[PDB]
Amino acid sequence: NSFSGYLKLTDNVYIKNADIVEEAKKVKPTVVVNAANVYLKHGGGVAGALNKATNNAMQVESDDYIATNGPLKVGGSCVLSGHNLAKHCLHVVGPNVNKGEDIQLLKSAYENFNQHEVLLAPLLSAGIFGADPIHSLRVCVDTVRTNVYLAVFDKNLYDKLVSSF
Ligand SMILES: Nc1ncnc2c1ncn2[C@@H]1O[C@H](COP(=O)(O)OP(=O)(O)OC[C@H]2O[C@@H](O)[C@H](O)[C@@H]2O)[C@@H](O)[C@H]1O
Repeated sequence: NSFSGYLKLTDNVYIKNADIVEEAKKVKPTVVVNAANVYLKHGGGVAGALNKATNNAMQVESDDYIATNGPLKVGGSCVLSGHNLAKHCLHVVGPNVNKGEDIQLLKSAYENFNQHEVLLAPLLSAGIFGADPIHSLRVCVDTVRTNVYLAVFDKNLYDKLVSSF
């Protein structure tokens, strides 16, 4: 967990303008967080970038998990292998606001972070799921008490997050 280049937002929340995949390769963290859907079908955001960097090992593992356990609940999580990127991957499902799911479930989603002392993580629901990224950062800051290192790839979004925080 050797995190460098992060801006301190609060006592336990840090942020960097970086690709979460490149951070995982540099830091080799204990836990990397995936912004997942309930079926762990890894799509066009963080999930697909993580999966591609595991040369699809993550998706094969995820498919087997889902065949046994069924879908996650919105706001829920599961711990699977981090493969070559981390010791563990915490797959967390934020609400899909674009499909009408309750934004209030973003609190429950971030509560999953508290089971791990330190995490490399993205802003949940703030991309393909359509939540306000500024709001997602606020919920993270208010909800997570363990040490979270947030990686935000889009510099325009990063600058707006830091400015309004
Ligand atoms: N490689 C990346 N590194 C860092 N941040 C990233 C990266 N790619 C996207 N982001 C940012 O991470 C945040 C989360 O975006 P998404 O990954 O799209 O996550 P979410 O909004 O929760 O959507 C989940 C959905 O997207 C699919 O990838 C996934 O399978 C699920 O269906 C957003 O702020 C987005 O700009």
